[PDB]
Amino acid sequence: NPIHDRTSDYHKYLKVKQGDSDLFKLTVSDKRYIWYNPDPDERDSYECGEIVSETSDSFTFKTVDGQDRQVKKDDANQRNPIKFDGVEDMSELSYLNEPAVFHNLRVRYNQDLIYTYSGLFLVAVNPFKRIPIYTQEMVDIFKGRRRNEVAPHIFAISDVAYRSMLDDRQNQSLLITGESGAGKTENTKKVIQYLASVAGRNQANGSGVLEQQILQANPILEAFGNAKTTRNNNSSEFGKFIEIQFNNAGFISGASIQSYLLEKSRVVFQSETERNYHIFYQLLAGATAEEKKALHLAGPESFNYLNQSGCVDIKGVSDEDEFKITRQAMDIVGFSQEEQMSIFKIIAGILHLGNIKFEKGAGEGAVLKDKTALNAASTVFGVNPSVLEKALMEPRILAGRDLVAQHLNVEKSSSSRDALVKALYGRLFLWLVKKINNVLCSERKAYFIGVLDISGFEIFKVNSFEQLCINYTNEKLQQFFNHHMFKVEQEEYLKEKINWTFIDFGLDSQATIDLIDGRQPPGILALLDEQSVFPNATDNTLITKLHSHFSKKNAKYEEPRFSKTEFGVTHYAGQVMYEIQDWLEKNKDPLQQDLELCFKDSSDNVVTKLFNDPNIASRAKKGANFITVAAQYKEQLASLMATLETTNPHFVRCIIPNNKQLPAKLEDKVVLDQLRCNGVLEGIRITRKGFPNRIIYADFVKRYYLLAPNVPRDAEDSQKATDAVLKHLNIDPEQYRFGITKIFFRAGQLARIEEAREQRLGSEQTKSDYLKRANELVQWINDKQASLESRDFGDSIESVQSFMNAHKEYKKTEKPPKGQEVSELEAIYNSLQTKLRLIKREPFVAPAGLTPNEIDSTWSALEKAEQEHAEALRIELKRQKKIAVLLQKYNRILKKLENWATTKSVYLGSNETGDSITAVQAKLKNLEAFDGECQSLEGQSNSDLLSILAQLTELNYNGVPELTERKDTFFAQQWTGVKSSAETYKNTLLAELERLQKIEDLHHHHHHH
Amino acid sequence: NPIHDRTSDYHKYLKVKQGDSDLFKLTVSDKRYIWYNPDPDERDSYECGEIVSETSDSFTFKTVDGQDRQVKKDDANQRNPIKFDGVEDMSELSYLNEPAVFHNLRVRYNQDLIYTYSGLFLVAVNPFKRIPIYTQEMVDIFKGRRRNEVAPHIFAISDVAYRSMLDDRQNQSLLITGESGAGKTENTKKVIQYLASVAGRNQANGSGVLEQQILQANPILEAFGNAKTTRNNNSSEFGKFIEIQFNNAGFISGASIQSYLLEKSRVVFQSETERNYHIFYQLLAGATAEEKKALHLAGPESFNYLNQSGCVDIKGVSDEDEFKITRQAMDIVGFSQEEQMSIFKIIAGILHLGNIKFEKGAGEGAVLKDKTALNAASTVFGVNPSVLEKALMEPRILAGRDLVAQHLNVEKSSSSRDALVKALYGRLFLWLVKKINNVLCSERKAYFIGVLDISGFEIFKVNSFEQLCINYTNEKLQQFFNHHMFKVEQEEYLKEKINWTFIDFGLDSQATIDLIDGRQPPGILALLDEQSVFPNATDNTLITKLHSHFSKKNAKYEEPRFSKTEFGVTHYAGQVMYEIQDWLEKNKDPLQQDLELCFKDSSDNVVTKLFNDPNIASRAKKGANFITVAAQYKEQLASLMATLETTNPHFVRCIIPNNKQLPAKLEDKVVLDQLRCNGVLEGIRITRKGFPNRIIYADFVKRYYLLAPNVPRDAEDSQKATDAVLKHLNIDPEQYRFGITKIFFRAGQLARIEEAREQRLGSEQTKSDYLKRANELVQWINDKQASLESRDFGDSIESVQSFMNAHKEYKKTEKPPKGQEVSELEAIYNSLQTKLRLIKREPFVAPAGLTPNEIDSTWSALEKAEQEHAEALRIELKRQKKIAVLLQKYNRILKKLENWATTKSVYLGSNETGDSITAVQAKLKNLEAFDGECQSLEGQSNSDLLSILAQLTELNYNGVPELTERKDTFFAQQWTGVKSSAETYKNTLLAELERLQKIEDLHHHHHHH
Ligand SMILES: Nc1ncnc2c1ncn2[C@@H]1O[C@H](COP(=O)(O)OP(=O)(O)O)[C@@H](O)[C@H]1O
Ligand SMILES: [Mg+2]
Ligand SMILES: [Mg+2]
Repeated sequence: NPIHDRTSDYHKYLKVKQGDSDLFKLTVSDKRYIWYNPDPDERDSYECGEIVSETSDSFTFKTVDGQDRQVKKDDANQRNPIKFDGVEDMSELSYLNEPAVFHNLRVRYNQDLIYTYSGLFLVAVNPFKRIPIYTQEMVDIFKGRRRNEVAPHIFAISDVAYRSMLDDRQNQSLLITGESGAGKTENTKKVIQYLASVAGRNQANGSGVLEQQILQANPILEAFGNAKTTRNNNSSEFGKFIEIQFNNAGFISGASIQSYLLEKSRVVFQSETERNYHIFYQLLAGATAEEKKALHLAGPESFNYLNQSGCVDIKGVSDEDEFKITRQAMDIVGFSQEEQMSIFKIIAGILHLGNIKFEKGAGEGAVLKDKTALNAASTVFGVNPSVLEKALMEPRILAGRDLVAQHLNVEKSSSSRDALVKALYGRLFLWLVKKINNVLCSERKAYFIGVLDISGFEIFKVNSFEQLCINYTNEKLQQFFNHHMFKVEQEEYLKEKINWTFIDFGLDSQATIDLIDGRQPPGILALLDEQSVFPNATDNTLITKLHSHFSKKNAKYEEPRFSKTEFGVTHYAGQVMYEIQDWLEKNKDPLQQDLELCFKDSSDNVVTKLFNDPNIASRAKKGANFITVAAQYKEQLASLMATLETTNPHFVRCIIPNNKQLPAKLEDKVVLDQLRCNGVLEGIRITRKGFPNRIIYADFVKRYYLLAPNVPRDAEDSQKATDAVLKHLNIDPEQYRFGITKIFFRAGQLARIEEAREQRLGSEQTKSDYLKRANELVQWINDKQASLESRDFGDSIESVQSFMNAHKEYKKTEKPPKGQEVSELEAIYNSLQTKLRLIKREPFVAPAGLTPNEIDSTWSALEKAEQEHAEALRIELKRQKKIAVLLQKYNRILKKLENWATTKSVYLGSNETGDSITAVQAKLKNLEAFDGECQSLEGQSNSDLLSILAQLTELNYNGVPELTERKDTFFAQQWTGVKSSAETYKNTLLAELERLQKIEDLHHHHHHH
Repeated sequence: NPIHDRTSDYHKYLKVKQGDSDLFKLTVSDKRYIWYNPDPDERDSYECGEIVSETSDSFTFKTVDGQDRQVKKDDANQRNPIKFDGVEDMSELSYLNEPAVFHNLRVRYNQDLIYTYSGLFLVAVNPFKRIPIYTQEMVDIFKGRRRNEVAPHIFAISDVAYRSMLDDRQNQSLLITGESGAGKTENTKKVIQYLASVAGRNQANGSGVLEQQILQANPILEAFGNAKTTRNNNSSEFGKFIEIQFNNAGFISGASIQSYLLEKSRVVFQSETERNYHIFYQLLAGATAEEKKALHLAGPESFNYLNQSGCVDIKGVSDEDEFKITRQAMDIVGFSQEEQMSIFKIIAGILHLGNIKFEKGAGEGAVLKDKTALNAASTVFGVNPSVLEKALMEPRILAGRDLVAQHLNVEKSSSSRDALVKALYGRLFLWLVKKINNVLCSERKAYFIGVLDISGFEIFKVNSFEQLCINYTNEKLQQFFNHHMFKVEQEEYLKEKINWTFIDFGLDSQATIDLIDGRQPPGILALLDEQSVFPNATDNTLITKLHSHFSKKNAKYEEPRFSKTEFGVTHYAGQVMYEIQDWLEKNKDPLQQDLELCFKDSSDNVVTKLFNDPNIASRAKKGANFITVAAQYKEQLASLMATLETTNPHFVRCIIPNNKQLPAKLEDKVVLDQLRCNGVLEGIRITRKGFPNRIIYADFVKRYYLLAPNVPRDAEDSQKATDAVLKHLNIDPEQYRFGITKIFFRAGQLARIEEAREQRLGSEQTKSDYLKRANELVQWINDKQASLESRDFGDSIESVQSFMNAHKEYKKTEKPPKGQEVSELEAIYNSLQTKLRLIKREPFVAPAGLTPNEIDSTWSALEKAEQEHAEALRIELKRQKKIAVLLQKYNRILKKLENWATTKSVYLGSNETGDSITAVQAKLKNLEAFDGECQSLEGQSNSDLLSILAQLTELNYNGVPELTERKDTFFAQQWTGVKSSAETYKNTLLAELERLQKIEDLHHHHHHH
């Protein structure tokens, strides 16, 4: 059950990658967008702009670029809310418009999700690269699962088809259409792969080989009906309706194949760059030396029918390999070696017949001055070259009741040949289908599931008769789908008992169908049949009859105002201009009776059977002039339609992402056009009209319960819980209906409800972010103010200035950003308060100080603290400076006395030279001039030192102590040391005067002696 | 014998479309053309023109309009004469020009002849289409044949080399070089195909196993070493040297292989349009569903290494078919099933590593959010995703002396991963190779022929290190060639005994070689090895070092003025600018050691060998250091040149016809360039120096005998005959040299001679056209004259007048033409004489009658007959109308008479009022007045007419008798009528009177009564 496991490959390749979260907080954006085209030029180009504002009935938006535009709500293409991105079914989109539909497709495509539903439709966009979603594991995941129980997938459509066959005992059909290269044939194989798998009986020697034969039939038909073209390297050049037959118990019992419009013209002509049918290249490449010589085979390089396109290989294909694969298929299906060799002989013959050169000769008739080709053809075909040569250039025409030989010229003889080839090829292809059916088809069958694999409407620059046939066929399928849609859609409205009925519908295709295949009056196909049987008549006598029958007489017809070879009918997908050129002959598909007679006698089993069995060599039977081509097709389609009408249909629409076969390249012009012609968009325009969104009450409540007062997500009465929400959101009661199991919504209503939920959660996310930002801001202010209220500033002149320098910094750098925030939060606050006003919710009541008013006051306070901090600094610089002048003075005074305490230390400590009372004592008159100055130099200095100290003290200068000490230490030291020194100078210089008074009088005692 | 049978395949596919008459019938034109540049713009584009008239200094030629340009005879490029077109060997051309060499190559390529010789070279142009020349029948044609015995072919070179081996007991080598997609690999396959046919042990017990393997090794290497590029869908991204080993007897006994410069960068990156190596695509496409969910495989575009170019497929190739072929081939060679899954797991891992997405981490380093890839990679590789995650993002460096892990920024995280991938790829390839060599190689080999499949000189927009390795290699090889060419050239002159000395021309091949691999002084590689091991050395540091070592010094080196990151070296093929970016990293080729450890401990058998076996994981350790990539290469090239110099070599040059991989489009610009670089044009420049053209004597005479008087096609003495032709044509004996077996000529000489053969044949033809036109002319002139001289111009005016108008027409229609012819045959005769003088032979002398001078006279005579003719006509019309007037006069006369007689015949037939003798005899007088005039008319008239008859007889009017009779009748018819008739009237009047006067007489008797 990998269905439930985000890691399984089923989730990896078939489910939209989610962020694995169910709760909330997943939506961080809730804006409303609108899809618009910048330049009204490119209608398919789209941009989405944010809805700026809206009026009573008209939005106004901001183009992704700049300028604003306005549109009336009526034409507005609103973008669906993000939850709708990637929905598995377009029907789940609330806003149902073209760019919306395309957007969802893009979203899924960029994730490699290629299958998506759209109502009854399974849309499948070609990925142009292999994606691993077709493994056996994937197959097993889809068994018995229901359409809405698993992701979109070709396998899901197949299983539902199968279960319905069983559970309803009714036939089913898978109608797969779309452009060339869109992926029809690949999905068609997948459908059959799935069926062979879940309903094929195992072994038992012969019961399980059947499943092998069915699957192997396609390889065969593909080789002969497929070719490389500018649009597809493996283009299908024929319609195909496979029918898988089942028995009562539900097991595969057989299958039959139906072929349509095989483009035979490709066998003789290829547009540059294309290739002929695959077998041609497969044979010339895979053949063996014997086979090559026996068939006179050469190389592509040497065959007209194979060497005019300048292309003989295909990207990634080995024609050698293919041949073997094709041979193997024929083996399993039961083709005998005889038959195969006969088949490859015809392919060989056709090649040679194209190498027959018809030159002009004497008589301006037609000659064949060479036989190589002719002989080679004849040899493999099994017919004498003489008759063939005759039947080619001189066919025997019947003039009355007697036949006489004619002589075609060159170009008329060439065509005759071209027609034998086209005839030979068409009949061989039919033989194969017939042969295959003989082995696989069971005459009696309980039920069957058919798969129609054919192109949708074709509209080239030149549309011929082949084009009218296919567009006619799609007119019928489209009508068949319109009838089924309105059927299945009405049964939905009854099941749920919703009283609603359509009144629009989409103008039927009946009128156009008739303009083409009408009886009375005669349609385009009737006339062409009439105009192609009346003797002398050409293309120009045909269109003329058409103009006169329809121009200005039928609304679906048109006679071009600038051409007389074309005419146009208005099909579902738009008007197509058909070129009348060659229609008469195309509807006649002519082959010389002589050529039939010739090959009618071929010695080959298969060849002779191609010209003898009327069920293959001729059309129906009128009783004179066999049914025409157009008449034959009309009959086949009539048959196909009658079969489909006895089945329960399933529609798969294939889309090509671009015209360059590129992966990862979804182009809007290309996609949108396809969606405007395949019915997908017409389908949405129709259902959009009623109640397109249907949700099962419980699922509704599980998601929107929180929009109503007290309902639980798992409310026990879902229907009543749903009414609660609808009422509370005051939704317009006309916008919905209470179905039996689901709640119905008109277009846009669901989106509006989903927007409400986004607005809600957005409302709370904003509320949340604001609180976080409001706090982070208040906090920042509280912290800065704290810092600014401090008064440290430290203590020097450079210290305070570094703080003044910081404050200038925080005002230029930090303040501004914090200021923006204040006014930005106020903006947010008011927006939220207003948003909450609508949204029908309680007003916002913020915490203590997170109101825009309180944040304003809180900010005014920080501004007031910023100033007081500023004033505090200037005043502290004043002080700090004063302190520096007083400190300088102090230091100076001491640096003074200190120096004097050394200068005068050289005075006291420095004596004289000479003993007596002249050079000794008669000098100490200076000492009295000394201690007279060093008694004032103290009384004046210490007086200043103190006066300075008191001041510093008055400036609460915490540094006074160490000052007063350095001072006190000085005086009680250096100063006294030298102050006392003056003793050993006044006492020692009066002591040596003892020996100048005592030893002085020994020479004074001579005046007595 | 296919060789001599103008209807066999050999002659249809390998021989120019010849003829069967060596006699005289193939050279109708004798005009000498020249090769010029229509627009001086393109140097390699040419146009041929006619030679006006040379001078004893230069030429003069007419373009393809009337732009007669003149060119220095010593500069001109003459076009060889038709006989040289298609020669199997370029050296047989006389005029050796570039446009001349190209023309020959083109004449042959246009007939699908892709092989041509040029000296020792075998030139092979890619045909881009299949040509039936490689079948076993073709193979058989070459056994024991000499290069000159059969047509040019890759098979001839192969056999010659194989004979030389067995004959000389000497090893051989075939060197195949050329641009990408030139066809090097295809021809290498042929050489081997062929060697297996002539030397493979037929097919004994298990003998036909070795060769079965030697062949199977290719699919293997090509699967891992080839890829689709803009130039080749199967480009070999590596060079190789195959060695086919044979025993004593010539039996193949083994094979060895060697790879060179495998471009590892491709595994992680590819340009728009290109693909990664083939296996990546083969695996994803050919893996069985189990293998797919064992290696975690997915589609091509799901892998980064595979979805960056936009291309995932190849024309005509099926990656699943190829994968099967690769596996199948691996079995034949020996890879056990185990090994094979090991190889695919590594290929798978590399792919997975590519998806590991690194992204900006929580900080600045890198982190890995999604672990899917990483885990997948680890799973197949067999390693702990735990350590793998660390080794990639947090590698342990050895900073200091410890192991301090790191954290690389997202950018450097991816590089390391890109480094691991490349290391992983290079080692696997190198491993596959050794494994193949284990099975095929044998140390006991009697001899060997080695085939070198490698690219030629590369010169791209941006050239890097790899380009240098390749251009250096081609420097050696081109020097190896020149040594072998000099050696062989003197051999031809010595034998044959011609005294001639050539130069050695190799004086700068060493100059370029040394500038690159030089040691002292150090060459670019020496400075890169050094710089590569200098701390902090950067790319811009190496470019600067390179500049101060060679810029403005070594004449082969060059410093661009604009680019700072580029530098240029002059190679053999031209200046090559090399970008320095990344060289230091390339030469070092690092790989985080932690990433070595993580894998060293791999659980996988193969992975282990790749990281543990030093023979694979390492370049080679000198112990003290490792060998740089440059050194490693240097030694491998050395080993190769070593082997190649122990062999007799054969050189093949592949050329690509254009840059669009299309057939039938040989383009001058493209081809010439290659011829100019691969050494072919050079060789021709040198070969042009001595004596290029050398013809066998008897062969020369057999063709140019007619040039020398009386020399027979045969001659017992071919030399004397040759001389008699050279002397007679007067030729400078410095322009040739008598060899012993053949005669040698200098460039341009054999052509001049052939131009003389042309001119004689032309003369002879002119001389024939002349007579055919002269004889016809005179025979015509002669007849008009005999015509004009006739004088029978009929009889009335009309007759003569018609001849006058006929003479008028003649002079305006039939004459002018014959006039020019007269004067044009003169010019032809004059010119013819001038020419006959230069060819050196007898002057022309026309038969009696024919010749300008005699023709003039014959025409003068006609011019006279014309004038005498007109005069005769003039004088005859005079006589004719002169006769007309007389004829009129004559008739008028007879008319009067007739109409008169008729009137006087009525009168003579009635007598109604003659009743009176008076009225009657009076009426008889009127009858006498009648006989009066009737007489004077019968006389005058007959006299007039008679005078007219005499006048006519003077004009020789032969119609006289016829006129007379007419006359003599009247006067015996009508005239004698009236005359007699007159009497009837008279004989009645006479009577009615006579028989009345009788009454009147007897009645007159009334006189009495
Ligand atoms: N589902 C797919 N997965 C991979 N390739 C696809 C798928 N569908 C289509 N393609 C590609 O488109 C090509 C055309 O598809 P096809 O079915 O042939 O187109 P149609 O049938 O409409 O003409 C394929 O052959 C293939 O290359
Ligand atoms: Mg199809
Ligand atoms: Mg190659």
